[PDB]
Amino acid sequence: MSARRTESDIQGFHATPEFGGNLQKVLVDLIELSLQGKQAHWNVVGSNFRDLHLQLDELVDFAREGSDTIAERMRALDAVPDGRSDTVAATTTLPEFPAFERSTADVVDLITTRINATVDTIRRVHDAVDAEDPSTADLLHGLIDGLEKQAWLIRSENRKV
Amino acid sequence: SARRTESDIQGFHATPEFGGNLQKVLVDLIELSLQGKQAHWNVVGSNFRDLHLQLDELVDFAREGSDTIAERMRALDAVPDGRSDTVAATTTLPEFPAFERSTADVVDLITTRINATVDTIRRVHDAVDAEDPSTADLLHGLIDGLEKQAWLIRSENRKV
Amino acid sequence: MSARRTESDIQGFHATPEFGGNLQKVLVDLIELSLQGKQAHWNVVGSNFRDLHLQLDELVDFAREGSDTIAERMRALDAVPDGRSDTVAATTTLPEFPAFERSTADVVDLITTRINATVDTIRRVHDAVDAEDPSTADLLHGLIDGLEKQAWLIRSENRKV
Amino acid sequence: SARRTESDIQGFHATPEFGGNLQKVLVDLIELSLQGKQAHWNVVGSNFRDLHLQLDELVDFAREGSDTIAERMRALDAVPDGRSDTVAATTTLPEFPAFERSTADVVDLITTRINATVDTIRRVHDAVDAEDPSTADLLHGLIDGLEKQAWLIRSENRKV
Amino acid sequence: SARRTESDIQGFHATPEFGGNLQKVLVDLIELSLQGKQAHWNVVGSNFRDLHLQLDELVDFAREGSDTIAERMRALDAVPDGRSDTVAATTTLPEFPAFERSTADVVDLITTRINATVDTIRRVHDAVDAEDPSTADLLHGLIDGLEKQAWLIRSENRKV
Amino acid sequence: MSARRTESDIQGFHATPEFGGNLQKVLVDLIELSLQGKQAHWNVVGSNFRDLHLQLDELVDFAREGSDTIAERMRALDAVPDGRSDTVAATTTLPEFPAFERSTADVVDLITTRINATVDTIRRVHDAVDAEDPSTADLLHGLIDGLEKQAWLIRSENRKV
Amino acid sequence: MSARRTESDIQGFHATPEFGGNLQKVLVDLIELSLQGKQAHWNVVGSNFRDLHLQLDELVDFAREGSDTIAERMRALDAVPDGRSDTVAATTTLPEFPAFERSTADVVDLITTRINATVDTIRRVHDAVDAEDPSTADLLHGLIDGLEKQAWLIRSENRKV
Amino acid sequence: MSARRTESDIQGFHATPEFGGNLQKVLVDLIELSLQGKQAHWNVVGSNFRDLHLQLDELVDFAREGSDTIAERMRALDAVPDGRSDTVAATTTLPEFPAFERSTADVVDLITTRINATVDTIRRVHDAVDAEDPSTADLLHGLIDGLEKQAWLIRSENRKV
Amino acid sequence: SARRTESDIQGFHATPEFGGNLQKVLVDLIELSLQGKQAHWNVVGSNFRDLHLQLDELVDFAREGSDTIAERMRALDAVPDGRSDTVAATTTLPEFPAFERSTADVVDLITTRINATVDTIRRVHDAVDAEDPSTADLLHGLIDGLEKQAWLIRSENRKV
Amino acid sequence: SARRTESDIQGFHATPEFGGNLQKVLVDLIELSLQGKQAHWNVVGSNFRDLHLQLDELVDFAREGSDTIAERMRALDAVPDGRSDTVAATTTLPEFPAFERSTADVVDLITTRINATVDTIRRVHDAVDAEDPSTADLLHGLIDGLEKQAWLIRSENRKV
Amino acid sequence: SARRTESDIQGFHATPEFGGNLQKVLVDLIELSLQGKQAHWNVVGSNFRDLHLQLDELVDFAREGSDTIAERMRALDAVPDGRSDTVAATTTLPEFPAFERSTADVVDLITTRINATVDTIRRVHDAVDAEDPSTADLLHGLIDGLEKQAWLIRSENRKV
Amino acid sequence: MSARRTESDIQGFHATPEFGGNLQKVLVDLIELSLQGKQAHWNVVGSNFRDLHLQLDELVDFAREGSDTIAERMRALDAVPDGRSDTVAATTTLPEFPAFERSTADVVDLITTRINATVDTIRRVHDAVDAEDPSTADLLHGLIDGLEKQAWLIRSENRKV
Ligand SMILES: [Cl-]
Ligand SMILES: [Cl-]
Ligand SMILES: [Cl-]
Ligand SMILES: [Cl-]
Ligand SMILES: [Fe+2]
Ligand SMILES: [Fe+2]
Ligand SMILES: [Fe+2]
Ligand SMILES: [Fe+2]
Ligand SMILES: [Fe+2]
Ligand SMILES: [Fe+2]
Ligand SMILES: [Fe+2]
Ligand SMILES: [Fe+2]
Ligand SMILES: [Fe+2]
Ligand SMILES: [Fe+2]
Ligand SMILES: [Fe+2]
Ligand SMILES: [Fe+3]
Ligand SMILES: [Fe+3]
Ligand SMILES: [Fe+3]
Ligand SMILES: [Fe+3]
Ligand SMILES: [Fe+3]
Ligand SMILES: [Fe+3]
Ligand SMILES: [Fe+3]
Ligand SMILES: [Fe+3]
Ligand SMILES: [Fe+3]
Ligand SMILES: [Fe+3]
Ligand SMILES: [Fe+3]
Ligand SMILES: [Fe+3]
Ligand SMILES: [Mg+2]
Ligand SMILES: [Mg+2]
Ligand SMILES: [Mg+2]
Ligand SMILES: [Mg+2]
Repeated sequence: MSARRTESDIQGFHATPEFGGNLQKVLVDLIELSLQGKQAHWNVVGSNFRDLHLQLDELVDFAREGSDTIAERMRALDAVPDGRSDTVAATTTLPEFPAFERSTADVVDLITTRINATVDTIRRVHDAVDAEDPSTADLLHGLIDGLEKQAWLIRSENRKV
Repeated sequence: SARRTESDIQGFHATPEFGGNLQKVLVDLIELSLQGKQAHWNVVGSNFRDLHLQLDELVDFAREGSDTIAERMRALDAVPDGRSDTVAATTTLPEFPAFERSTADVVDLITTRINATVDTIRRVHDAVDAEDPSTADLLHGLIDGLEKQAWLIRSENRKV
Repeated sequence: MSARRTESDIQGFHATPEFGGNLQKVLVDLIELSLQGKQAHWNVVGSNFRDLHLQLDELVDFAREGSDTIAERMRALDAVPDGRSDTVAATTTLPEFPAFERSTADVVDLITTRINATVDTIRRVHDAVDAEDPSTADLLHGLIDGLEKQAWLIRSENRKV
Repeated sequence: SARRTESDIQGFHATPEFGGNLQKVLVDLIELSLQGKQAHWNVVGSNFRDLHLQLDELVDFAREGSDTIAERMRALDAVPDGRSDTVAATTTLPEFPAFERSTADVVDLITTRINATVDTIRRVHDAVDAEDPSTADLLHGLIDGLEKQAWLIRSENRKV
Repeated sequence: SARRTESDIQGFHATPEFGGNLQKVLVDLIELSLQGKQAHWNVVGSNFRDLHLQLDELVDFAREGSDTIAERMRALDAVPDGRSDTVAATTTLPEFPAFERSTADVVDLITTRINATVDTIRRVHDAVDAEDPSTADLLHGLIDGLEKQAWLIRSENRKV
Repeated sequence: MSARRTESDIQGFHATPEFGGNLQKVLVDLIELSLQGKQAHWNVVGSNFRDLHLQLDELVDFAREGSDTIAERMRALDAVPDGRSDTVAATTTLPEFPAFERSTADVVDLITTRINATVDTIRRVHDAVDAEDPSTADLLHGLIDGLEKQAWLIRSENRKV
Repeated sequence: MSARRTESDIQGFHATPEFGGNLQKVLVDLIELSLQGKQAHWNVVGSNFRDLHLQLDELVDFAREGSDTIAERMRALDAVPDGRSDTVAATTTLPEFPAFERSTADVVDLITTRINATVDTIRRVHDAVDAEDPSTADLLHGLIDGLEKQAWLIRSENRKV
Repeated sequence: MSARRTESDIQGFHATPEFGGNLQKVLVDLIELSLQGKQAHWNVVGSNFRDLHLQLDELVDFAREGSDTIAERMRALDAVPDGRSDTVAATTTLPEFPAFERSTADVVDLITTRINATVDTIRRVHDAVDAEDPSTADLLHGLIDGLEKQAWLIRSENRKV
Repeated sequence: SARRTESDIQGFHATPEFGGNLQKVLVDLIELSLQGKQAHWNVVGSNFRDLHLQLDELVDFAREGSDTIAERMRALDAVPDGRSDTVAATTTLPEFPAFERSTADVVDLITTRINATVDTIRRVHDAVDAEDPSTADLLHGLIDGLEKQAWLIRSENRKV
Repeated sequence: SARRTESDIQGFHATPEFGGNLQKVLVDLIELSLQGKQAHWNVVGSNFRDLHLQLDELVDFAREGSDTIAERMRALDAVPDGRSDTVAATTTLPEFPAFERSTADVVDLITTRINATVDTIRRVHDAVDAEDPSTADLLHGLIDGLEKQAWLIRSENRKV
Repeated sequence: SARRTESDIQGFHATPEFGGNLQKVLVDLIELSLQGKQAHWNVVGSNFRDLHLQLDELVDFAREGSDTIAERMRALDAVPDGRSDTVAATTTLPEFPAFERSTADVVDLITTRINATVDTIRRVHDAVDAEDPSTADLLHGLIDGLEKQAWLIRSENRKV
Repeated sequence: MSARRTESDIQGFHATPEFGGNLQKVLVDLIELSLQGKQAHWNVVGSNFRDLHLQLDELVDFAREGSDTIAERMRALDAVPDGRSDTVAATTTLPEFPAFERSTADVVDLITTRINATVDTIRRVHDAVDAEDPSTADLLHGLIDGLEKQAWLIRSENRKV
């Protein structure tokens, strides 16, 4: 038992209220993006429908895994996520997705904007998150990388060169 | 030759009432999935792991359910609305509470909200079936799957 | 603004005693079919042994999945299944499978008859089940379809010209 | 004690009218698969690849469907006929044109062919359902899957 | 040159006593599977899900086991009897009770049923081993797997 | 320094009308074989039903993969396949499959004959195809090999002693 | 404090020459069975061809896995296997498989006899093997079990009523 | 060869003795945690046994992959791990796991404490590791994230709310 | 005994001309794969996703192709050279341009470069076949696969 | 009815001697796995990769082995102790050295330590078999697997 | 209308000379597999594991090959003979030596055995190709795969 | 819409020309390494050929995935990769791989050097990349970690202790 600690209770790392708040911000925008992505997935029509229909689902898959990652990271650090519809609608920074069928060209522009809004939130909280807990900042890097890839894969459709 | 002569054969299109009925089912499935994840993350206490896991299975089912309904709407020329504001403003499910909740409370809460979701589907069933029996089969799969989830979750709290 | 319900306790659909009894009838015949299917699977000998040996196992798989589906549907609807050996033996409508080895030709006829009997139970309770709960009748349709396919695949061995 | 004592119990036999109704579904599903492959090979132009791929998924679904219907016929002791001459002579689908066809034309052509196939299933539905509800459920699966394919394909040409 | 020259070489035949010993194992394995499913459906209460799941794993093991024993009988030209009437009439397992049962009760009941099944295998072991060591190895696999299941289930009720 | 070609447009290999017609002949017989294979698969009854039922589906799988290979090879070489039902019926060299149920023994003989006919078409066009395009003849070799294996696996049911 | 052994060289279990010879006897019969199994698999014709064709390949798979197990067990215990064609032919106890095509019925009887012979070798050496090394006898039990199952699945074709 | 280096030997990044020491600290606590996790996995009894039994194995899987990651990172950086039992026992910071059967409630508290001790070690060395080699700090972030998730999944069992 | 008596049986070795012919194929396959990735990354515009995806499939095929040829060279005692300087200095493919390129331009560019690669293989085919028919079969697989890729890519730009 | 009447049928429980014998096997398997990983990480020199890989396969086998034994102890009401202090203080294996070691030295070292582990199992075998033949079968699997590992590792150092 | 009207159309029959040519390939492929396993078991020394593993891949390939050839014979109504006595009596491969052999010796021995097997295939190639080009393609696959194995194995002994 | 942004176009993060240049440097060395790895894979001969042959392919797999990661990260950040053969040859920092067959000992030393050169490039640009975009630095950490592991796995072959 030469280097063994003799403490009965050893407590875990606990997130500050600011840290908890910062992850909550990322969480709602990821959930909103997932909901908007599905709306777009269902209602997109027109030229190159199928590619967009499929890509939007991949976006949703990524944003859903992201939300679970962030929420469970909060839980791990003794913070409490709120992913409820009312909270998401009232607190998301994403511009509202429009109703009804939308052209593929419209959907490309709309969804690129909403991905970029989500990335902006993560980028905005990054430094404060990193200063408190570098391990969580690494989860943010995964999200930034994955989402910016989605934006490129989606926006390239509308690029005229 | 029995070949038809038309160059533009149109498909079955749903009435506004039918589309509205599927929209009702859609928002409650989306709401259930969001509440399911909330519960999944925030449940604590005796038998946490089983409940944490079962709730993810519920969410998986409700998400594929929502996709099925929304895409059935699209197939029949209806237009789904699964946006957060719409879901919040039009869902019939009792609001799930914020914060950590005990496994026993989560069992009771989620069972109620699953039953609320099944109730929506059962309420619209006959009107859906009358117009399009094929869509009612999709509703049957939902009723079956969700009622199975209700049983698997609620049994935790049963007395004898 | 809000369409949210306000009850703290919302109850699930509860099957009538009659409905429960009807599903119980299906259950015992499916279990009996599974047990007879294995008996036949072990004890068949003669011309085209292997095919029947293999097909019988597929029948047993389907009947076992079937019994679990029915029993769990009962549980979902607050009914209580009884799949115990004594109950199955005492209440199954299937003719007893004979003892010892049986020829491929005999097993074909015997098992086809027992599938037909199992399906007849499902068809007999169908309308009463459908009237109370259309979602359960759909599970019955899957059973009817899957079992009648098994009957075709098995019986065709003995069909001539 | 509840055991039935007859040595041979007969199964459910389809009437010949039922058999003929499923035969109508079968030939159109087969025709659709053959037309689907024709389109899959010969489609050219803007968004070729998506169409090429989606057409194969349609064919996969129609082939599984024709197997399902033919085997259901056999299960009920009806006898299917999926031979080329019969399919050509009795299909209700408009003929697919020869040669390379643009993606836009293929979209419209195949949507029409799918809609014709669904129409056949919808036309026989009630007579099939009246004799055998379990078979009608298979028809529901086909209606659901084909109408989904129609939506996935036609959306390419939709202007909003 | 070392080749045997007889046209038919006979295989190893089990004595009827050996066959009867394996028959004893078979009925108890089948009874256990049927009781296992009964418990799996009807268990309710604290830690429902773990028990529900573990009971299915037990049933899987007992079903594979009964197949192994019945097929070993056939390999040695014995003839198994796994029919409902025979199983009910000849199983050594205490009857499983009807109705919903609490998780605590199910734990104790099933542990007893597993232990009865293992006892049968242990009881016939030496007579089986004396005639055919290869069959005794299958019995060892069953003893090992069932006693593992007994430990996994009973641990739920263990107070320390 | 550099071996780079400087043309901005380099054309692909274009099949002659004769070559296209030869592959078209293969195509229709493969599709016809697939259709007859399914007919036999559904409608075979009698001794050893299951084996033939199963083997026929493997034949259909191979013939379907075959037809796609040939049709796509045509497309690659700027030829245009015709796999429509009317064309297949009007131009196939296979004897018509008879209607209604057929015995296992009859199905064995019938299907073996139709595979033999399909292979004969491929063998008949082989040398002309090989002369123009050796790479396409290799695809023909795969078809010949795979189909003659199917013929062996099917026909051996009826071969005595 | 410490129960650690202090030898720098600890030797493994070394089989006696007799033990090695006993496993060699098993080995040659397993290889011979594999070779005869393939011969039968290629050359069987007649009623229920496909089932026997398929089952024979499963037998060959088991016998091949068996020969590798035995040969490697020999190697583990510092014995040296001989699986060369000349040795197998010169020392196998199996009756020779006859040449050319054989009927399904004949193949059933022939192969059953050869499995019985293979198992008899294993049963003959069993007690001597078990006495020296119980762990090796367990591998023998797996072989006996798996081969006698093959014999049942094959022979049952010819068993009447 | 315009930007090509012309050096025969190009050496890799080598860890300082301090860095090597820091990774060694993480290594022994990960190994100790794996050994304690297995002890808990085997000996846990009581209410919710199965969930805990299963979760503890997932913990062990993660801690074992972690130890291999750390040890091989050491090797990559020309450092030498010591994962031997004596070294692990003499140098681990984890409180000793108690002997005998332990209740699920006890195991939850015990294992949460030991996970937290392991995380503390990683958190303690993090800044020094990051200052020398950011790529290795990222491996530490994976470990922190994964272990703190395990702690949350385990400790939630004992939480009374 | 028909057993051969030699202790050192040597294998087939390729002529310098043969090795040089396979080297020609090798550099064009490597170049195609590098250009394929360049296009995959830098393509933009209408139907980006389909082209992005198809180009990766082309690259996959060309990379396995290059490995096949280089390893066939090794089997026959030839020595491949797939180094960047060698590929750049000896490839027959027109250089792929830098920077972003439209999907329409990428279709035309990549089709030309696939055709250039096929041309190399077709040019060396007869000399390869004359020496070693087994290697010509590998060439046939390449011609078939690449010409399929050309068709799948170029069809995007087709008019009617 | 042959049904047993007992409500509480107990399972087979091991003697203290038996539990102690399995404990002996357990600590040597755990020690072998720790030494296996040490060797896996620290081996260098000629044929490094093969040895690195084989040692992981050894570790995999020893870890599943330790779990099998410890869980067999639990099934029979024995209590394993796999803690680091216990393993270090009670293992019979010669200590594996620290630091980098050549492949040739690693081969010799690991072979010795595998043989030490097999020796433990062989030493306790008869006493285990006498009490519980089913557990001896688990020991046979261990002896077989580890002796296979010894052969695969040691053959590297063999002379002719 | 283009339908042939004969009731039985005969398939392609191999001449007996063709059959005998494939028989030559078959026995050498079988001999190679048996020698491959002999080597796989008995190889010892430096780089044991790589050789042990590579020899099994060779055996896998040769076994698939012998099946391919024997089944091609059957497809064309030739009748294979793969019996031990026939293989020993008619194989052209030099006998594999008894006992343990060093990795260096095994490398050289097996390379020779592979080269002998390839020589047989190359020797019959033109006669096989003249009668049936499709069979020659199978021979090409064998030549390609075996010569790859020869390169992978012999490279171990190559000094540069 | 309480926190919702009301902007039509929200732009993504764009890499500076320096950042783009820095990723381009990493890209060419990863591509060069993949090409050299394959050259080595094909042409390596001598003692322990197979292990090296196999390890070199794993290296190539990793370097190819790396190049795609870097290139697509550039695309995501509105930078434009150049992976063309001429560019790679003219701008790589890796010493040229020699022609012809090379001994396993030679290949080990050669490839270790070239991996180390590639790692050096990534390490050289790391701080500038991290300062501008921490999410991209994390991708570099993956590359450093993965490549240094390959170097250790390859170089250990030549280590004499
Ligand atoms: Cl679980
Ligand atoms: Cl089968
Ligand atoms: Cl796609
Ligand atoms: Cl390897
Ligand atoms: Fe960082
Ligand atoms: Fe209905
Ligand atoms: Fe229905
Ligand atoms: Fe349904
Ligand atoms: Fe060829
Ligand atoms: Fe080929
Ligand atoms: Fe044993
Ligand atoms: Fe065993
Ligand atoms: Fe990371
Ligand atoms: Fe050729
Ligand atoms: Fe024993
Ligand atoms: Fe989760
Ligand atoms: Fe969807
Ligand atoms: Fe269940
Ligand atoms: Fe079918
Ligand atoms: Fe079975
Ligand atoms: Fe296709
Ligand atoms: Fe082996
Ligand atoms: Fe490792
Ligand atoms: Fe390679
Ligand atoms: Fe375990
Ligand atoms: Fe075969
Ligand atoms: Fe990519
Ligand atoms: Mg597209
Ligand atoms: Mg639980
Ligand atoms: Mg059969
Ligand atoms: Mg090696």
